[PDB]
Amino acid sequence: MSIVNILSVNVLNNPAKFSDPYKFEITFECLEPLKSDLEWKLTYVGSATSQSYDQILDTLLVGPIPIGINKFVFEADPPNIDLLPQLSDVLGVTVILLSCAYEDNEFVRVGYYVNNEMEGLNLQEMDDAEIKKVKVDISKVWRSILAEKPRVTRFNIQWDN
Repeated sequence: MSIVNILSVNVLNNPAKFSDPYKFEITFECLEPLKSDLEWKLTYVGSATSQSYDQILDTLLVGPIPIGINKFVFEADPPNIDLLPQLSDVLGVTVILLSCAYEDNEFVRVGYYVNNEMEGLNLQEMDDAEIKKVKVDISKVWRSILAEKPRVTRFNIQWDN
């Protein structure tokens, strides 16, 4: 029986510049006292279905956890563009995963699609080879998290049983 339940997630700065930190306002309930802290993570997934072009963006240990309703803002570092094969990879649809673990075991994951567009570029009118050659100016790239369409996955964990 799940001790911690996420009730809502609101992105506070959306759309935003690619390089802006992510601000996730998270409300959850803790039904029973827990021995340990909550481990929050935000992961950048550079392309759904293919390779692991991924980046853990930030983490936050939150605790001790007050019983009842909890609300906080997880402000996560933006992606590191040096961890990407090349700049143009930031463009188009990518994924972000907000997750929480307890004693090292993930118990909830909230995934979002993210549209990424550069000022002045219409991506749909350009062929793939042009996208791999176009000069990307990261300061002109906006992300738009598709925040009304979360994918919520829950994993049974042991908590303090």
